[PDB]
Amino acid sequence: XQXXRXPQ
Repeated sequence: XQXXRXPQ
């Protein structure tokens, strides 16, 4: 959900 690490 953050930083482009789409799953986080």
